[PDB]
Amino acid sequence: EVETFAFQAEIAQLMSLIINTFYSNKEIFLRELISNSSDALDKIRYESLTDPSKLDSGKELHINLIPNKQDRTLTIVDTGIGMTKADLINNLGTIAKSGTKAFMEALQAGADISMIGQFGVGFYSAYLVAEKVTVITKHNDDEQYAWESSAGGSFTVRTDTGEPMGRGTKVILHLKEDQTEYLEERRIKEIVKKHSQFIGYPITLFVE
Ligand SMILES: Cc1c2c(n3c1CCN(Cc1ccco1)c1cc(C(N)=O)c(Cl)cc1-3)CC(C)(C)CC2=O
Repeated sequence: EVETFAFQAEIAQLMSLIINTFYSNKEIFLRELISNSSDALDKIRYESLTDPSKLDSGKELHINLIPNKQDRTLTIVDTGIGMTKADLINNLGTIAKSGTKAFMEALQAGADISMIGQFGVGFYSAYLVAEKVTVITKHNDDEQYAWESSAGGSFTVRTDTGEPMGRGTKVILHLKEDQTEYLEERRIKEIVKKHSQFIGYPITLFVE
């Protein structure tokens, strides 16, 4: 069963702004994805200190960057804490609503799109380069879910039947036709070196 949900007006407004505003410094999407992955890894690492059984779903704490030219997709995989069904549908929406208002107020005041991360809505920068974003996630206390949106005011949530992840999050970016540069090995390496060189987890860039 595939469940369809409407984004709250502010999120839909944020998504429309990211997709249609003229902004050339699109590369910042990768640092935002890597930062969310890093925070998710920090959370599971901290929780494992008081409860070691939280690592039974996987001991390895890492980030994988997987480009695919045939499918025109860039996948960001982490072995972080993951997200529950409540996180995907309710919990993060509330946070993102206030985050959007403050960000859109800051943009009106002269701030730029690269500052999106400071408002906790950095995830939505994925729409600078992607026409569709798929989020496969597995949290210890819940099942494996697939969140998906091509914007247009709606998102879907379904129980994932694909390859079991153990624990973590997979962000599949179905890239826009003119954004294929983010599939090039030399381009990804350059972005990682410039914006994410001090991330405290191994970042493995897969080759084709
Ligand atoms: C905000 C936001 C949002 C999403 N993420 C965030 C930022 C915080 N966070 C997790 C969190 C904090 C508290 C509870 O859960 C995320 C972690 C990851 C990750 N790599 O583990 C990823 Cl891909 C996206 C998100 C994803 C969404 C599809 C649910 C939409 C959204 O609105």
